[PDB]
Amino acid sequence: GDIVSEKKPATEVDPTHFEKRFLKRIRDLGEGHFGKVELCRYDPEGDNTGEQVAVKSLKPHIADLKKEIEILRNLYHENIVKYKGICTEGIKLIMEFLPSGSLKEYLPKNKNKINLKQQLKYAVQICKGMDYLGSRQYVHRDLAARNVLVESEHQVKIGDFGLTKAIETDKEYYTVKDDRDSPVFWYAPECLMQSKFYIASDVWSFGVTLHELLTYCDSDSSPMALFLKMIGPTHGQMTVTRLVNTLKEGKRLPCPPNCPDEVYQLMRKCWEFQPSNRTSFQNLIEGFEALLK
Ligand SMILES: C[C@@H](O)c1nc2cnc3[nH]ccc3c2n1[C@H]1CC[C@H](CC#N)CC1
Repeated sequence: GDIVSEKKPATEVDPTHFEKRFLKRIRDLGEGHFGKVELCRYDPEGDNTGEQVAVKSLKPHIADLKKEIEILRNLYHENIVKYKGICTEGIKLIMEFLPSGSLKEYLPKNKNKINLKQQLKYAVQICKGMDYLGSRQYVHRDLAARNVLVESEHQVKIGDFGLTKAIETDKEYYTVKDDRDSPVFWYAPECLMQSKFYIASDVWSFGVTLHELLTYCDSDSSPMALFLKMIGPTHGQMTVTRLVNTLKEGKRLPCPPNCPDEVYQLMRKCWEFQPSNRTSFQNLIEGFEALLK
């Protein structure tokens, strides 16, 4: 008799689903090698009132971004950037937008407001985020100031997980294959030499990130700048080897100006050449807390 259609089942609204047609690009926020993040307004009413979100997509790998999304989705911590959702057909990760941006952007513009005490609190907060990540059996592999987002003058959050990887149960490390675009000047020796990644490797990276925090992410003070000073800036493809050598010799980044030795000693506990000799995120927390009392 009559044209048979399907009975429409009552459609809910998934608050973690962002319709592409309503996601309006405002501007670029930053990139990785294969990923990029844009500021957008999710503006379903079309009057520029919608919330601002950070949208992560692939540069023209889908499986790695899906993995990153599964990681972020199930991380619940105040020092971890918030998952808001996804936008699907292909996929985009939707996160909270932090207007102060990363430490690289915020620190140089707010030096006057940010004293050693606030920096130690950030450092504490970065350790708590990382420790949490470590308890989820993840290694981050990209801990640097550019990935530490400023929520407020009193709060930072780890704001990217493009390189994050689970470590198998009953295993101490993750062996990486693709290492082309490694942040070598943030990387522990075991990473630079054997492509192995421990939680301890992230402790090393934190030391370098802490050093960035302490130099207010000044570009002329970056671990890359300073390292290319110690080893030479014109070794091309021998750079990494020259790096591993220097580190073998016991050379590390120098103490930041106006950084008390006691803070610098916690930093150097991070840069123990052997992973088993490095401090842990919880000991760093205890250390920093000690300095704040
Ligand atoms: C300015 C830039 O550092 C920045 N501002 C942000 C505000 N909210 C955000 N939410 C998620 C990222 C993010 C933000 N990012 C960058 C953080 C690192 C990221 C690295 C990659 N890909 C690129 C965006």
